[PDB]
Amino acid sequence: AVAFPQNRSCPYHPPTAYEPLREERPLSRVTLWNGRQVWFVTGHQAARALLGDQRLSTDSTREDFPLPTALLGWDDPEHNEQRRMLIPSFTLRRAESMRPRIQAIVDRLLDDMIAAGPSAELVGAFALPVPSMVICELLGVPYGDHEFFEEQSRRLLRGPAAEDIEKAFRSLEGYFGELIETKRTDPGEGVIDDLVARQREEGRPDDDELVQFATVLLVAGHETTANMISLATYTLLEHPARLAELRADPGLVPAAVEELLRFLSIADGLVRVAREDVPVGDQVIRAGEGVVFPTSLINRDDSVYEHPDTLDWSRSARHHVAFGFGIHQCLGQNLARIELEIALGTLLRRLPGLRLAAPADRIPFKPGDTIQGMLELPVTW
Ligand code: HEM
Repeated sequence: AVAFPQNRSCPYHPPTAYEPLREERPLSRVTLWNGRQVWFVTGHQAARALLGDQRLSTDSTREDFPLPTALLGWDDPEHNEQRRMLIPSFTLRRAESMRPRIQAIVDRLLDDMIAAGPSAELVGAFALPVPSMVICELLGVPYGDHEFFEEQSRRLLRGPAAEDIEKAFRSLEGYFGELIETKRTDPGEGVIDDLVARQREEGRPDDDELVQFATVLLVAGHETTANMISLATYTLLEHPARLAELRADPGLVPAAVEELLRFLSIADGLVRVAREDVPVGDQVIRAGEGVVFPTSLINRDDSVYEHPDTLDWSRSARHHVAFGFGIHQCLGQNLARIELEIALGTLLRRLPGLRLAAPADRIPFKPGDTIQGMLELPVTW
């Protein structure tokens, strides 16, 4: 009987206690804090089929939803209508168009970090601000508000008190309300403009719903990307031969981003409840049963990935579930991939001497029940 969720022992490996469940495919079981048993999807093929099944729910308002302690929560057709409105802002072409803006953001934060001193706390100096500044550009927040937006987005993650997190949420919701007005009578480019055009053309996203979309995109897009920058950098520094390959051939960085997404799987333990019976081979997930998708184990299914517990830039990470799959699959994945390519590739290019400025086991990382990644990352160069 294995308790879920558990803390990682090593920032870049799945929790040690899950290792015996990896052989039990496609479905195993884990126990939540209150003794409730839930299904634990260990099979890659099964995880992909299940994450496409409308009989699983993300609606945390259901009495039967598993407590391990808007888009998400929404079942279709509401959910489908929300996604339809946002998908066009998140195409591959729209991500590729953002490259020069992302490069400028990354370059400015590295210039400032290098100027300030010979060492840095990389999470606060780089990993945290890159994605909130990209989301700033994505939403079309005007230049003069960039500092305000970065400051409030940081407060929403770093707090420290629950009061700071709440005041930041209210400040951003209030700001998004004002900006929708500003952009109606002074249209620019970005997701808010895209959704203002949709509202005039279709009446579809009302102002309250547009504000919720902006808040969701920031929350979905900020910490995940920041933790991938921080944990990827720590993982690379702890694998000198793998890091050396990327320094030698910058052309490897896009494939390395996929392999790091697979190997790190920071959005770990996706949760669903079955609304109706769902069969998986000769097993049946009954209506009301919890279903947990341990991203990190699914991405290490050795039926799909040879030597799955090793970092390998040459062994295909294609079809990984780091961005989820099916109904709720990450809307930002095209944008996230380019942010990571530019952030990690530019860091590696500019700072070839980059190294940890503390022993690896004194560097704090997130506990098991949240998005995985580094809290701090002291580096020198
Ligand atoms: C490396 C960075 C990221 C990772 C690892 C990641 C991972 C994920 C995962 C696993 C989900 C599905 C959750 C589930 O099925 O329960 C998801 C959903 C989502 N992501 Fe991402 N994400 C990243 C970056 C972004 C960015 C940059 C944005 C927006 C700018 C974004 C917006 C979203 C949205 C809006 C959803 C919900 C889609 C829906 O519910 O229909 N994410 N993300």
